[PDB]
Amino acid sequence: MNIFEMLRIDEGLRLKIYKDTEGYYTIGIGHLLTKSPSLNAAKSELDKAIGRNCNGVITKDEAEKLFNQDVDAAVRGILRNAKLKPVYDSLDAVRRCALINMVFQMGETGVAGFTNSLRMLQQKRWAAAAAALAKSRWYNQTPNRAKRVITTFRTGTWDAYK
Ligand SMILES: [Cl-]
Ligand SMILES: [Cl-]
Ligand SMILES: [Cl-]
Repeated sequence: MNIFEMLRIDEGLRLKIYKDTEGYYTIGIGHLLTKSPSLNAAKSELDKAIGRNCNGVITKDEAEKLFNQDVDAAVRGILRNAKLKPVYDSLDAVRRCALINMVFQMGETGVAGFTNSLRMLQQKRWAAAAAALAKSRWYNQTPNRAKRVITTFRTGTWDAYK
């Protein structure tokens, strides 16, 4: 199991525009297009990203290209982040995937605000970290996903995805 497989399970693959779980226009494997309510903006956002006139529909290969860039963007953001780096450096390989998962989903800034959870993870207080993470809007909005990520952090294994 790896990060890509891990995220493909959590996000799915959709080749046509879509509203995410919060109104948002998205496509591919969790590629946020826009927070604006304009299909039009999303539609335009899609074209600028693919580089072509997509008319709100993309191909697998295209969705995969976008996914490759997003994961890279996620890892590099963590590594540039004064808040996230130390946490990341301190973790084993599995749990690191979990951190990447979260950043992909909510942005650097979003994850950076899980102060307490972050401190706990750095201290290797797994169980405590899992409880803090659970008390979030994230958990209540996308509970099943959230739980897969939290178990991953708690256990250090890929069980939740097996
Ligand atoms: Cl927290
Ligand atoms: Cl809460
Ligand atoms: Cl979910």
